[PDB]
Amino acid sequence: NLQQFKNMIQCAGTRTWTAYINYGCYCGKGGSGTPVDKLDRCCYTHDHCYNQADSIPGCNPNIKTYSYTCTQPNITCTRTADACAKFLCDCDRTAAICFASAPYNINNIMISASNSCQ
Amino acid sequence: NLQQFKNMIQCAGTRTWTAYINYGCYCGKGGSGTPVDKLDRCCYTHDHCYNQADSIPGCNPNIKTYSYTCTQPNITCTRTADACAKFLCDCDRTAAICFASAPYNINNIMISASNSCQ
Amino acid sequence: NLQQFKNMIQCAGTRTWTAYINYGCYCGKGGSGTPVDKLDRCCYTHDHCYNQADSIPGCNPNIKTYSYTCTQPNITCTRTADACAKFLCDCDRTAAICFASAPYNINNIMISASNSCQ
Repeated sequence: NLQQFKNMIQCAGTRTWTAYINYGCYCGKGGSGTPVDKLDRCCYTHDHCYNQADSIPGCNPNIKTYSYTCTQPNITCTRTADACAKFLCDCDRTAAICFASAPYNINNIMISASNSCQ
Repeated sequence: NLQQFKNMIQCAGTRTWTAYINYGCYCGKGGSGTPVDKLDRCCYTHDHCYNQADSIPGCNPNIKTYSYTCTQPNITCTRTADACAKFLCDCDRTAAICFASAPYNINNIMISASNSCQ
Repeated sequence: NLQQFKNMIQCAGTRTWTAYINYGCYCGKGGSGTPVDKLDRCCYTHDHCYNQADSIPGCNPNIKTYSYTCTQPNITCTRTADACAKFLCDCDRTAAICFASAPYNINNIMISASNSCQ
């Protein structure tokens, strides 16, 4: 669930989800070219993870509500039996954590239409 | 199995399992508050891993014996078919390795009853 | 399969597959003793991964063709339904990445018959 992903982002990081709305070539809806940096790389992975989520029966990355807990700054995906829930929570936990450890290059905000994402 | 987690600890790390019995808010039985450091986080994760293991048919974190090998300092989980054995060996390997890479803040030994695990 | 692992290496790293053909105690066929360094550990792990892959029905590490994409330097395993394909692509992607982040100690090329791999 996207609303759970948004909360996981501020759980694990200092920056919120809005910070990543327009970053690099892959953070946001869509992606072209090669990821410009580690952060963009994070979004690249998460992006493929969601894509893959569809391959799971009754699994929609945006709809699916899973189980998780946040112990600022720790995220725990508690689902075991529900494979779709488990898979999806992992994608998001991965991204949130990746987003936090990665540096934020403001130099790479709004480069989408540049020769950077060709 | 717990005796296996113990050996994994000294396999991958320098410090033995006794070193962690009294660390931070989550190393050892129970756990409350925010983990104080990376090591305590390691214990926090491992702790939730065991809890998640119960959700596996015929799976008890303490008595379940799996297959693993130690080529000090390397740990290899051999189980593939046995989902419980596999899951558990992984929990432990994750922790044993995490413990090894994590710094040991002696300042964080015996703080469980302090305002830090509040 | 092996041709896909070879290409994954060039994808994720600077050095190609031939670079590791003769490295440490585990890179290349066989392997005995303690991995001498980070990179060697990589091969050690990957090697155990291929071994474990045989425990999957209709799964041969060298023959199995999986689905993956490379966006230098990024690798994505796209398999979800095909457990064997998925497992194997992971082994390789893991190795390719481990190989790229690990330092290359030319001092550890051709030491297989020395006292170091005992």
